[PDB]
Amino acid sequence: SGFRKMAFPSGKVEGCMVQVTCGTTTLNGLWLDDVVYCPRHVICTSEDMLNPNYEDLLIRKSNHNFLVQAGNVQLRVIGHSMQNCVLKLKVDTANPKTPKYKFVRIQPGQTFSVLACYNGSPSGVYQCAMRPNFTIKGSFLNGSCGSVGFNIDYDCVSFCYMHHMELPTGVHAGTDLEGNFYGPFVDRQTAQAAGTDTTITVNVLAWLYAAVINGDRWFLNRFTTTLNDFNLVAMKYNYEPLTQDHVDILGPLSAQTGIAVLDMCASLKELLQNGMNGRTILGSALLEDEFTPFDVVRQCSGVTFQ
Amino acid sequence: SGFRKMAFPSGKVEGCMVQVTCGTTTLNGLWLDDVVYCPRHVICTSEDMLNPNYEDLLIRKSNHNFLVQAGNVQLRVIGHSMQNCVLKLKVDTANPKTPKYKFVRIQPGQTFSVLACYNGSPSGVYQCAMRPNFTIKGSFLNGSCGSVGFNIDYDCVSFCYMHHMELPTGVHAGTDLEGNFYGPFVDRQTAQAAGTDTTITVNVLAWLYAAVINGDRWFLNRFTTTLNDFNLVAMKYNYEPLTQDHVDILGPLSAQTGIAVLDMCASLKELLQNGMNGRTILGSALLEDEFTPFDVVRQCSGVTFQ
Ligand SMILES: *[C@@](O)(c1nc2c(F)cccc2s1)[C@H](C[C@@H]1CCNC1=O)NC(=O)[C@@H]1[C@@H]2[C@H](CN1C(=O)[C@@H](NC(=O)C(F)(F)F)C(C)(C)C)C2(C)C
Ligand SMILES: *[C@@](O)(c1nc2c(F)cccc2s1)[C@H](C[C@@H]1CCNC1=O)NC(=O)[C@@H]1[C@@H]2[C@H](CN1C(=O)[C@@H](NC(=O)C(F)(F)F)C(C)(C)C)C2(C)C
Repeated sequence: SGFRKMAFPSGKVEGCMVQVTCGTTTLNGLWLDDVVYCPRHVICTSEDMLNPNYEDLLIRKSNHNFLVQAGNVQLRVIGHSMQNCVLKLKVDTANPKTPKYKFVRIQPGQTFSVLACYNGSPSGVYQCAMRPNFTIKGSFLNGSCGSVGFNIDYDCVSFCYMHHMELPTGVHAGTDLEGNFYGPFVDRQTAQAAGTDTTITVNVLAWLYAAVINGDRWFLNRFTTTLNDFNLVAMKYNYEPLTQDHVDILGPLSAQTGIAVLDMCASLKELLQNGMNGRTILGSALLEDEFTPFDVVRQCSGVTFQ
Repeated sequence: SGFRKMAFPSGKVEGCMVQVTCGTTTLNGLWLDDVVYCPRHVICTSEDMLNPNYEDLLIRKSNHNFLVQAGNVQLRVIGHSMQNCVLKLKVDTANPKTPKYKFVRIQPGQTFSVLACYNGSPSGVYQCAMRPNFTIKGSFLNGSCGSVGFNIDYDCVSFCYMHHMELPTGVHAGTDLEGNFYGPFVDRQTAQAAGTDTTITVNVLAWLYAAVINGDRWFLNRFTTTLNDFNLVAMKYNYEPLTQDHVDILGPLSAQTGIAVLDMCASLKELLQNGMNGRTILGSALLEDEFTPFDVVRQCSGVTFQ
């Protein structure tokens, strides 16, 4: 028992991190097989960042201008191209620690671990959600760019995020590994703000199931509700609509605890209308929405990797 | 900017995890050089656990009775001894992935990462505090025993915790790596409960500094206080006394933000007496006490390892 914000083991991803330098800009890169992936703004100076023309800056560079280091070792670059907001540097050495991997684009509400890095070295790991407004609530400093987010399935690392920038209110924005941004952000120092965020309703419900599994059951009431009535209430508290797919995805947890999803929905509705009245759930005073149904199952059933 | 519960990168520790089986009991072990460390209760049956005589169970075993596996590979045991509540199995193969390491015993209030494992494989990693009452607030299931907690300093892994048991209220208890328990717990299924816990005052103060660093400054008042007056108030809200050593340890953060420790103490005193009045600090509705001063600095200044 116990329930924590748990990150995936970071080892397989630690073995892929390198430092990429172009002039006086240094940031992190991800070395898979014989390719290094990093943010394209590695090619920018201080003066380039209001409105850079990346294609123009890139044509002016050749292979040798890119200093890639893996620990003590410099990797010789032998090719370079740009894909969306990412740069791919072909190198002459395949990374022997490359794990089985894929590139995926996640959906809003999905969680992943971030391996925060500086100078190609790891600072730490933490779990995050892709927010409905396409930001993440990260912890990133200058030099964190090229840090990645990922999920693990048995032996396979799915890379879903590469870090690029910080937006107003200290939230974060970045790309998939093909260099396409999550949300309408661009990689230039210009005025940009995330839209209003919302609560990821299905995740709140998954965490309420986790609470029942851990014996924290005071908020369960004796009612049910329809999906329609529930969704009218949720909408007023800035909660995402719950879809039938969300209901289906909650099925394992429902089946395990014996509590129908629509009954849990009646219990959440009461929480939203009445507040928690100074009580906690799993040690928390606020409803948490950064655990997915799958995150709850893996934690509570002891799913392992590697 | 941003502030998260960040765990150390787990790779160096992932490379040391193995599975130890003795009869039908399987749990996790830590393979450093040519020695495997695991909880001694690996030698127990179901019927042994109310009141086991470990020394008696152990004399009945020989080397070959211990099945140690590292992935696909079985490690041949060539010696065994017991140290306090830990078993040391000498094996014929040195772990080539052994990092530089030490065994340390931490003090109450200190944080560390836990690499939760089942069958010698990692489930996830999370940050924890050794509580004043010598429990940790973990997330552990059956089979998690032998999971370890650690800190990293540059390249050196300091192992401070090995997991043994779960106590009432779903908190956790375990040993240092010489097999001595934190707190007055014993490794037998008998009635045991942790004493009343308290809040780790110095950590709450470190997290308040983190909030100011991140621009969350609404709770700062215009007063100071003496250490004595502060400690009388803290005592009533079940906060640990703040010592002069705690004040000294907070010095970097104080110096960075420009806020004297005793002024931050005046601000915390107001929080304890008046509550937070429905506001959050760094997204939290409760005061957090599982970040140390060092955890705050490393996160906010981007300290890396490996
Ligand atoms: C990233 O680590 C790095 N970016 C550069 C760089 F452009 C040149 C040299 C070295 C580095 S490292 C960095 C991560 C940020 C810094 C603070 N927290 C982070 O997450 N990214 C940026 O600095 C980034 C790059 C230029 C401006 N950037 C921003 O993050 C800015 N944000 C925006 O302008 C906004 F998002 F639009 F709001 C900033 C600096 C926070 C104001 C570019 C987007 C290319
Ligand atoms: C641990 O993973 C394992 N212990 C055994 C074992 F003894 C025999 C075979 C296999 C395993 S695996 C396990 C971790 C626990 C289980 C639930 N959450 C955890 O953190 N430890 C125990 O089961 C442990 C061992 C016997 C009884 N144990 C307890 O944790 C019990 N607690 C207590 O009796 C109390 F702490 F005193 F309260 C239990 C099972 C939670 C009631 C012993 C202490 C040797």
